Amino acid sequence: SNAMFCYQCQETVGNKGCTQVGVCGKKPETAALQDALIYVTKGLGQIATRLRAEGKAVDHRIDRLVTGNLFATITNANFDDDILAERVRMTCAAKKELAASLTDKSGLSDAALWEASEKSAMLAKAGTVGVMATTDDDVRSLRWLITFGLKGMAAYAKHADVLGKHENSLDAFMQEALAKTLDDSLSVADLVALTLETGKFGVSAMALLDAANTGTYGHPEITKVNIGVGSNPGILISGHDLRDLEMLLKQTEGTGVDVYTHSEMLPAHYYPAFKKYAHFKGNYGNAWWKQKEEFESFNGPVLLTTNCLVPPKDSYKDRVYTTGIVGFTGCKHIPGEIGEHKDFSAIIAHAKTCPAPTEIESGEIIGGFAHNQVLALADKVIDAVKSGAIKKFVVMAGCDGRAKSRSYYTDFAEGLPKDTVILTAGCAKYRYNKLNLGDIGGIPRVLDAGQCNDSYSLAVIALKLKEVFGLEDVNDLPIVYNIAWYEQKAVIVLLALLSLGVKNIHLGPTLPAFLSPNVAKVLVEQFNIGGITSPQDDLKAFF
Ligand code: SF4
Repeated sequence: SNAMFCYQCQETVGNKGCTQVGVCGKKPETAALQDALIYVTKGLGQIATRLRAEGKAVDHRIDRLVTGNLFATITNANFDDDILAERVRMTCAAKKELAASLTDKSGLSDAALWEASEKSAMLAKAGTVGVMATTDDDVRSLRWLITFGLKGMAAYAKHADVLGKHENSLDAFMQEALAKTLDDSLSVADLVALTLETGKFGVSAMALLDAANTGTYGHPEITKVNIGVGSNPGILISGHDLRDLEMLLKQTEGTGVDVYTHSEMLPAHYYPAFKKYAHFKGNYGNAWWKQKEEFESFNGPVLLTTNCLVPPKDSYKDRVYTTGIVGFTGCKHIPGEIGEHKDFSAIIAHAKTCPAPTEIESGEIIGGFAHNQVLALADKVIDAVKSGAIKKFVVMAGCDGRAKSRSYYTDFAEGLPKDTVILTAGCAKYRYNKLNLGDIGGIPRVLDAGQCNDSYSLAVIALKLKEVFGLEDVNDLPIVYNIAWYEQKAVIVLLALLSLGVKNIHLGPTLPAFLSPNVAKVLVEQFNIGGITSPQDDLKAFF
């Protein structure tokens, strides 16, 4: 008997499932608490959906509980059992109160009705409500594909909410879709439909977050980002939340403490508002998975605004600070998941007692090619395609990870002919954004649109090109998709692209373990999804 079962990320054991301990470090009781939390969140979703159908209000506090719950269970987000158990209690309390408001309680699921306050009872329940609770391979596969897409959607929705933007249709959809994943009456056809609908609301969530980010901090613009370091004490901010950065920059003004970004905070440099803080230094290091080395050499405190946090080495654990829904037992936490004032005074004081960062590399990288910036360059991009200067774009967006096989993405990028342009977003970029790939007529051969959510900009750009060229099908553009995935945000990006009609996506370095043979067949037959082989073979075959 397995102590746990989790298969939601690319690194799952054997591309089958983590059954003893997660490759990410997630322990079985942590995994169990997350399974219980997801179950009661789906129950809450049913109750909220039923209230809306009865014409009754559902407060936005409930929406926030749902998004925080989903995000807390995303890969590398929260390993803190005390926090996870308390989210289970809060969810049980909330859904019991909401159910009291229903006129008709008929048909409420066990997830809607079940509750526990004792951790032991949560762990026992978890054992019978995990992935394996669904017997049927295709229904199971689609339920979990949808659930994972919803987690990614919720993450993006939550960042938009932190910045003051929320849409009732989006929160209502997430809650309804969660509930549908426990409805045994839905057919495989119903669940394939729901998968595509999930992709559509993925686009909606990304659009909302794009509007929130750009509306608050300006549209990204071309930017040179220093990757070397200064000589002052610093704080390294990681994850994705731009509001946390704004507060940190404001509070470090005049202190003598510099602020550096890491992994998915790199794109903050591209926003005009952040360029007005003189102590906002560069981007330090590479993608999340190198952090045991890079957080050590940074020397100063590190703030995780979201995933990915890897279980920290004892050498720097005392200077790791979590915030939002991030957690790790024994790491200091700065409270807040709604963009409210956060007091960074302790992290600033801590930074002053640490050495300045140890430099890993020097120079700069260029980015800021999000939708406004690229549409401003559209005529020139179009002219370069028409003249043959740009023969192909390769979308290499997505999420990086530890696997040795990901050398493929570096080698593929290096081996591309010099008449191609790489479009990127998300930490997948680190496999090739430190190479020297040049330019085509002044256009850099790597165009970084931003965070994984800024894959939205890549879709907007592709749709603009489709319009200008007068094409009937987006797939007739000279674009190859060679996307790397790791966790559930990458999953929603993939579903979003499928909902937009993008075919021929090459996904890697492996295909998700949660795709059953029949579900994978639908994706191949209707969307021509494929995987990777060697970089040299694919450099021939993909073109
Ligand atoms: S999040 Fe990934 S590595 Fe961690 S337990 Fe789940 S499948 Fe395994």
